[PDB]
Amino acid sequence: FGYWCSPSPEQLERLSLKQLAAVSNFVIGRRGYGCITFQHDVDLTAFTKSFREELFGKIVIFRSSKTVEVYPDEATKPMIGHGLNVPAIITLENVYPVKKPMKDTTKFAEFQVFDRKLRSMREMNYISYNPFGGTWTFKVNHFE
Repeated sequence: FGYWCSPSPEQLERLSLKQLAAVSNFVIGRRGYGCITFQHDVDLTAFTKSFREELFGKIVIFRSSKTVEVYPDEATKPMIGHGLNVPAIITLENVYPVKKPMKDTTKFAEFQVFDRKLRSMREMNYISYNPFGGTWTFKVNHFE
C-alpha cells in the first residue's frame, strides 16, 4: 500500500527489545502521501507482533483526504513523550485550497491566502508550502 519506514521492518526485527525502546532516526511514510521524521528516539516496543502490520496503515495512517493520523484509537494513544507520541516533522503531499481542490498555480493570490492559513496554524508549526505539488511541511510536538 506504499507504506515504508526506516529502519525498515526487517531491520527493526534485528534489534533487541531494549534497542527497540530507543530507536534513532525513525522515519515512516507512504509514497504519494507524505512522511513523518521523528525528532528524538522513539519506543517501538508496542509493535513487535509485526512492525509492518502494526505500523503500516494501522497505527500510522496517511489518508486520501491528505492528512495523517498516529494512534487512531484514543484509548491506546500513549502519554506525550511515550511511543510515537513525540516531536516530529511532517510533510503531506497534494494539499491544496478549495468545491474541488484548487490546483491552478497561475492563481497565486488564492494560493497566498491558503499559505497564510497554513502559516497561522497553532498546532502544526509551519515550515514550508509549495503550491507546485501542494507540499506542506510542518512540525508537531506530539500527536494529541
